[PDB]
This record gives sequence, C-alpha cells and structure tokens, in this order.
Amino acid sequence: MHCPFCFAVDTKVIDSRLVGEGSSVRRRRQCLVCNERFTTFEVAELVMPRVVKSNDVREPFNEEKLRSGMLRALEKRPVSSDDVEMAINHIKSQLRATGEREVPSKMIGNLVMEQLKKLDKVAYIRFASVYRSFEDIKEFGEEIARLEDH
Amino acid sequence: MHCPFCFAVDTKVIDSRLVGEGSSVRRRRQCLVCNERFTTFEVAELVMPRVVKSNDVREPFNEEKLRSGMLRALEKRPVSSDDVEMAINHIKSQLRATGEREVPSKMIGNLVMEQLKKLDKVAYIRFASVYRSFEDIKEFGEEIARLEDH
Amino acid sequence: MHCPFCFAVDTKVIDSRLVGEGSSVRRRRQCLVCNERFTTFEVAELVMPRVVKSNDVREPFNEEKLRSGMLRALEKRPVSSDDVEMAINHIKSQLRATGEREVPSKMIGNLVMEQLKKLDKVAYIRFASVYRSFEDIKEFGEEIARLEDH
Amino acid sequence: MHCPFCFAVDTKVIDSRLVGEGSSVRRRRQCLVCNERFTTFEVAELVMPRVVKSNDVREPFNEEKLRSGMLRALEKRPVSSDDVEMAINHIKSQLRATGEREVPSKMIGNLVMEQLKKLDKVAYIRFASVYRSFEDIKEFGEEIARLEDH
Ligand SMILES: Nc1ncnc2c1ncn2[C@@H]1O[C@H](COP(=O)(O)OP(=O)(O)NP(=O)(O)O)[C@@H](O)[C@H]1O
Ligand SMILES: Nc1ncnc2c1ncn2[C@@H]1O[C@H](COP(=O)(O)OP(=O)(O)NP(=O)(O)O)[C@@H](O)[C@H]1O
Ligand SMILES: Nc1ncnc2c1ncn2[C@@H]1O[C@H](COP(=O)(O)OP(=O)(O)NP(=O)(O)O)[C@@H](O)[C@H]1O
Ligand SMILES: Nc1ncnc2c1ncn2[C@@H]1O[C@H](COP(=O)(O)OP(=O)(O)NP(=O)(O)O)[C@@H](O)[C@H]1O
Ligand SMILES: Nc1ncnc2c1ncn2[C@H]1C[C@H](O)[C@@H](COP(=O)(O)OP(=O)(O)OP(=O)(O)O)O1
Ligand SMILES: Nc1ncnc2c1ncn2[C@H]1C[C@H](O)[C@@H](COP(=O)(O)OP(=O)(O)OP(=O)(O)O)O1
Ligand SMILES: Nc1ncnc2c1ncn2[C@H]1C[C@H](O)[C@@H](COP(=O)(O)OP(=O)(O)OP(=O)(O)O)O1
Ligand SMILES: Nc1ncnc2c1ncn2[C@H]1C[C@H](O)[C@@H](COP(=O)(O)OP(=O)(O)OP(=O)(O)O)O1
Ligand SMILES: [Mg+2]
Ligand SMILES: [Mg+2]
Ligand SMILES: [Mg+2]
Ligand SMILES: [Mg+2]
Ligand SMILES: [Zn+2]
Ligand SMILES: [Zn+2]
Ligand SMILES: [Zn+2]
Ligand SMILES: [Zn+2]
Repeated sequence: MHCPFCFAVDTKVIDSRLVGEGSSVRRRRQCLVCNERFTTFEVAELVMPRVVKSNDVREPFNEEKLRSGMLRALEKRPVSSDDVEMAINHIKSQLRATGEREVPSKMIGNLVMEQLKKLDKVAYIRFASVYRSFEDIKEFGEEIARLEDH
Repeated sequence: MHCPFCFAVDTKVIDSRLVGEGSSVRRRRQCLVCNERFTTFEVAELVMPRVVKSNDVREPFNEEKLRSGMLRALEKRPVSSDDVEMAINHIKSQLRATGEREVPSKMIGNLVMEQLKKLDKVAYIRFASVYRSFEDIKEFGEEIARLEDH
Repeated sequence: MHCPFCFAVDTKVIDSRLVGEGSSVRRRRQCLVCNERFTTFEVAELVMPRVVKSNDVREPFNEEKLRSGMLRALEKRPVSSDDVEMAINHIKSQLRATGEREVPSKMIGNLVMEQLKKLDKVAYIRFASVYRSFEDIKEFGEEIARLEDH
Repeated sequence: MHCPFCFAVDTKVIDSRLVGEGSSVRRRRQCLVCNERFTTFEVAELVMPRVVKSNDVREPFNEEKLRSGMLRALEKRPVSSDDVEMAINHIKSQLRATGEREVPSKMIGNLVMEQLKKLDKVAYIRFASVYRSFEDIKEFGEEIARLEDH
C-alpha cells in the first residue's frame, strides 16, 4: 500500500488484529520514507456481483428473480425445494468464484440451464424456450435434439 | 368524476368512443378548474361462474389466475396486451354463455388453448407443457405434431 | 356499450353514482333488446408515458429523477419548493398531453430547461452544462449568448 | 480473517494486488474448510481535522460530503473514479500536512477547486457556480476568465 501522506510506494505492516467479530482485519502501517503511522481496514465484499443485463443496464443481483424463473420452469415437476435451494447456492458460489464485480445475465442463465439439465429435462426445455427466446415451434425440436446428443 | 390532478369535484366529458370490440367505453374528460385532460375506461363487472378445480374444490373465478398463466406462456412473444385482453374477454364471455353456476378448470384451460392457438404457437406449446403436465421431453414434439394437425 | 349477455350494440345508462371518493363512476346499464341489467365502472388511466433514454433503453417515468436533476441546478437559488412543484406538475402535464405511450428523455430535458429559464437563469446554465454535456469552458458563454436572445 | 460463509477461523490469502493507483490492497481469500473464495479491500482510515462551517459550527470531516460535491461537478466528464479518489487522497494529505485540529470549509472548497482545475475545467466551473454562489449569469464568464488566468 502507498503512504497516504507522502505517496511513497512501500509501506510496512507494523501490527495486525481481527475486528468486527473476525470479519475484518485492522492493521497499523508505517511509511518507510516519511515514518508516519496510520490505520487500515481490510473488509470483504460479501454482496453478490451486479448483473449486466441484455441492454447493458447494471442492476444489483436479485435472488428472487433467479429463483422465480426456475420455479416457472419447474412447474408440476418432481424436484424438491431443497434441490432448488442447493442449485441456487451452487449458482451463487460460481458467480462469486469468478471474482468479478459484475457478471452478465447470460452467465446466470447458462448456470441455471446446467442445474435444470441435472434436475429436470422438461423444466430445462421450458426455461430454454424463454431464455433462448424461441420464435418458431421448430426450435423446441432443435433444443431437444441438442439435449439428446449429450 | 373528480379531477385526479386538482381534485375539483366535477369533470366534463369532451369525447366518447367504443373500444375493446364494443365491450368498453373510452372517454376523454376535462377539468373545468385546472383545464387538464385525461382518459377513462368504462368496463362491465359481471357475475362469473365458480371454478371446479381438479381436486373438486370450488373457488371463485379469478381473472388474475387466468391472465398470469397466459402471460407466462406469452413471455417475449409479439402479442399486444390488447390481444391478450380481447382473448380474456372472449374466454369470460364463453364461460358466462354456459349459464352454469360453476364450470370445470379443464373448460378454462381448453378455452385458453384455443386463444393461444390463434395468438402465438410458441405460447401454446409453453402453456400445453404445464396444462398437460409433460413428463418426458418427447412430449414437446408430440404436442407440436398435434398442434400442426388442427 | 354492447350488451355482455345478448351482444346487442345498444345499452342505455339507467343509473349513475360516484364511488372511490369521487375518483370512479359506477353505472347501471340496461340492454334494450334482452332487458338485462349490469354494472360498469369508469376509471381514469393515470399512467405517465415510459421514457426512451439516450441509448434507446425504455424505463418507467421516475418523478424523483426529474426533481433530483432540477434541485442540483437550483442549489442556493431563491426558488421555493412550491415553484419547483408547479414546474414539475407543468412538465408532467405536457408529457401527458402528448398522448404517447413513451417519450424520449430529450423531451423531458427540453421541458425542464424551459421551466428553469423562467425560474432562475443560473440554474438553467447549470442544468444545460450537464444536459448538453459541455466539453469546453467556452460552452458556458456560448449557452449564455443563446439565452441572451430568447 | 474468519470465513464469512462457514465461520472457519483462518482464511488463506491466495492473491494480492494494488488497486486505486496504489492507495488500496485488493486481496483474494480462500477458506481452507469450505473452499469458498471472496474478495477483500484494504483501505486507510485517517484522523482528519474538524471542519469549521460558514456559520462557525464545527463538524467532523465527512469524506462523503467532499466526494458527492465533486461527483456533481464531474457529471459526464472523462475523469475515472481512480482520479477522483487520488484527488481526495491528495486533499486529505494536504489537510493533514497543515497540522491543524480544525480547518475552515473555505480551505476544503479551495483545495477541491485546485484538484478540479487539474482534472476537468468544466467540472471546476460547475463546482465554482455553487461554491461561490453565483447570483447572475455574468459570473460564469467572470469565473472562466479568472480560471484561464491560471
Ligand atoms: N438482477 C438479477 N439478479 C439475479 N438473477 C437475474 C437478474 N436479472 C436476471 N437474472 C437471471 O439471469 C438469467 C438470464 O436472464 P435473461 O432474462 O435472459 O436476461 P436479462 O438481462 O434479464 N434480459 P431480458 O429479459 O431479455 O431483458 C435468468 O436466470 C434470470 O432470472
Ligand atoms: N379460480 C380460477 N379462476 C379462473 N381461472 C382459473 C382459476 N383456477 C385456475 N384457472 C385457470 O384454469 C386453467 C386450467 O388450470 P389448471 O391448472 O389445469 O386447473 P386446476 O384445477 O388449477 N388444476 P391443478 O393446478 O393441477 O391443481 C388455467 O388457465 C388456469 O389459470
Ligand atoms: N426515468 C425517468 N423519468 C423521468 N425523468 C427522467 C428519467 N430519466 C431521465 N429523466 C430526466 O430527463 C431529462 C433528460 O435527462 P438526460 O440525462 O439528458 O437523459 P438520459 O436518457 O438519462 N441520458 P444519459 O444520462 O446521458 O444516459 C432530465 O431532466 C432527467 O432527470
Ligand atoms: N464536514 C465536512 N467534511 C468534509 N468536507 C466538507 C464538510 N462540509 C463541507 N465540506 C466540503 O467543503 C467544501 C466547501 O463547502 P461549502 O458548502 O462552501 O461550506 P459550508 O460550511 O458547508 N457552507 P454552506 O453550505 O453555505 O452552509 C465543499 O467541498 C464541501 O463538500
Ligand atoms: N413461462 C416461463 N416458463 C419457463 N421459464 C420461464 C418462464 N418465464 C421465465 N422463465 C425463465 C427463463 C427466463 O430466461 C428467466 C428470466 O425471465 P425474465 O422474465 O426475463 O425475468 P428476469 O428474472 O430476467 O428479470 P427481468 O424482468 O429484469 O428481465 O426465467
Ligand atoms: N411456466 C409456465 N409456462 C407457461 N405457461 C404456464 C407456466 N406455468 C403456468 N402456466 C399456465 C399453464 C397452466 O395450466 C396454467 C395455470 O397454472 P397453475 O400454476 O396451475 O395456476 P392456476 O391459475 O390454475 O392456479 P392454482 O395455483 O390454483 O392451480 O398457467
Ligand atoms: N451537477 C449538476 N448540476 C446541475 N444540473 C445537474 C447536475 N447533474 C445533473 N443535473 C441535471 C442535468 C442533467 O441532464 C439531468 C439528469 O442527470 P443524470 O445524472 O443524467 O440523471 P437522470 O435523471 O437522467 O438519470 P440517469 O442516471 O438514469 O441518467 O440533471
Ligand atoms: N449542482 C452542483 N453542481 C456542481 N457542484 C455542486 C453542485 N451542488 C453542490 N456542488 C458542490 C459545490 C458546493 O460548494 C459543494 C458542497 O455543497 P453543499 O450542498 O454545501 O454541501 P456540503 O458538502 O458543504 O454539506 P452541507 O450540506 O453540510 O453544506 O458541492
Ligand atoms: Mg430477463
Ligand atoms: Mg391450477
Ligand atoms: Mg440521464
Ligand atoms: Mg456546504
Ligand atoms: Zn510517507
Ligand atoms: Zn383539475
Ligand atoms: Zn342484451
Ligand atoms: Zn468457509
């Protein structure tokens, strides 16, 4: 970290302690050139990454939007709410594993599709019909044929 | 009617015309105090037969249940809200024409399918996949073959 | 209004009453052919047109965005909140008077500048500096010259 | 740092990198038990002199009041958030170099103007129009003249 006083590039960590019930790291740093001392805080970014929509508008990640889309596709299917919640938790872990501040809605959609393939193939076709915006009934056959290769 | 802008107690009807295939009256009103103009719609509020559900439980006719089911199927389809409202008016009209105190769920779903077959074929498949509760992915092709056959 | 029972094109209004604290008109209509009676409700359409942004993205009309921009321009200016609210009401009235489903944000901006020119000329220049996205300081004098005519 | 997901006590720092033009440390941390990965930011928290407002009331130094004013002036200007954060860090460094327990509002305003003069001249005029509370439109030209005289 650069010194906030003289802007020398190397600062030394002289002390460290956990704060905020172990969720943050409070440090004491010392400038090697101007010898000034200062406090720093290390805080995690726990909020989910923002979503870049199809029209390039950014909006905060909305877990209810993700879930309600899956529940429309899973209508009348033999998938428990625990299976859906585990699938949502897996999608959320993958989004966080990217390390990105923002992720395109296309990444969320692709991740939902993979979970739906494992959970219920009828639900997968229903979701794909909207996510891939089918304009002709021919597209159902094409999506099914693709699924039948794997 | 009171002015929705300045809350003056009387408004003058400046223009009137039949809309919704003669089922509604669209009016243009003008406030005599603030001179603002606005549009109003006059719609009938009729008694609808009760709905006998698949499990034989009776429940009142719920126009929102009818509408939301259609809108799920019509996602991203080029059908206007006016086309949907005309389809809903036609469905409600047919249920009323039976003269029955109650009508089965199946009759409503069947009537919706007739409308969706005229409005959008992709919507028809999406609705049929839930209404006819598809269990295998091959049921999409079979519904397509049947749809194209009538 | 057409009869919802026999579909005769003629129904006579036999009674009228204000409901919803004067905001709606309840009518009792009678078909001249089948003599059946039914109730109707007349309600106003208070929907501000959607906004077409500079990048062609549509978004609902947001009164707070409109006001927030004017209050930035009016900082430290002798214009009362009543003057601002009357200016906002006038802008909303003009957008509604277009009869359009959607209006470009450019129309909203032009309308706010028209109000700001009447309210406070300093505010007008401040708003124009962002609305017209000034890239050089010479644009302030250029905007003043344009105003110091009409 | 403790894992914010499973609450295991010692997350491993798997990556570290300077951000915000060297003023902050971005870390990537991994829990050794649940294997979840998350991002953290290390930022300095410095003691700052109190602010003596125009009415002689003292109030603690509020970085957000300083930043939000600059961001209003920098609207639609080609200045990155890193340039803004470096300007604020420079302001903070200069206020600390005075050694003063309290500093007048006027000193902060003048220091912001010196940074805005380097970052963007349009932003400088916008800020000056409110900071120097322009009462008439000729003050814009007068400020542009004093500015173009360095
Ligand atoms: N804000 C959000 N938070 C979480 N999931 C989202 C969000 N917006 C969309 N999703 C999900 O992202 C996936 C892709 O959505 P999709 O509708 O294709 O994208 P979009 O950017 O919303 N485009 P469009 O609907 O065409 O305007 C679906 O699983 C959505 O439910
Ligand atoms: N109370 C209701 N009023 C109006 N339409 C309804 C009502 N209940 C269901 N519908 C519609 O009737 C059609 C058939 O619905 P469907 O789901 O097949 O019937 P159901 O009795 O609800 N059976 P199930 O959902 O399997 O328990 C669809 O268009 C529904 O939206
Ligand atoms: N959704 C909205 N509802 C109401 N007023 C709005 C809305 N969006 C923008 N405005 C106002 O419309 C006027 C023009 O805004 P302007 O910033 O030029 O448009 P824009 O489409 O947002 N472009 P940009 O900001 O460059 O991406 C201003 O008075 C805005 O405050
Ligand atoms: N408490 C504060 N901490 C840090 N910066 C501040 C604070 N208060 C004001 N500023 C900034 O100081 C500069 C001068 O603000 P200015 O508005 O001229 O001062 P003031 O005392 O708030 N006067 P006034 O707003 O007229 O009551 C601007 O950059 C403000 O954003
Ligand atoms: N009728 C449906 N059947 C099956 N899946 C559906 C249906 N409607 C939506 N989904 C699924 C697939 C879509 O890509 C996904 C998201 O739909 P969408 O209506 O775009 O909402 P969203 O969550 O992306 O929010 P937004 O309204 O901001 O676009 O949900
Ligand atoms: N994901 C979907 N895609 C397309 N159409 C759908 C979808 N989900 C529902 N629909 C349509 C077809 C269904 O037969 C119809 C009604 O669905 P359903 O969930 O049973 O509600 P409903 O209106 O019958 O109420 P209830 O909850 O009382 O059963 O809506
Ligand atoms: N610093 C400012 N001084 C004066 N007027 C301003 C200032 N910032 C914004 N405004 C005015 C002029 C702008 O054209 C108008 C709208 O600004 P903008 O930030 O684009 O917001 P908006 O209301 O259009 O929403 P959005 O964030 O969706 O673009 O507000
Ligand atoms: N519309 C604007 N355009 C450009 N810069 C602006 C605008 N509004 C405010 N600023 C800048 C210049 C002002 O001197 C500075 C501070 O504004 P002000 O509203 O006084 O807040 P402040 O940060 O001093 O807090 P306080 O509310 O305590 O006075 O921000
Ligand atoms: Mg979407
Ligand atoms: Mg049902
Ligand atoms: Mg804008
Ligand atoms: Mg102030
Ligand atoms: Zn130093
Ligand atoms: Zn009125
Ligand atoms: Zn009749
Ligand atoms: Zn863990």
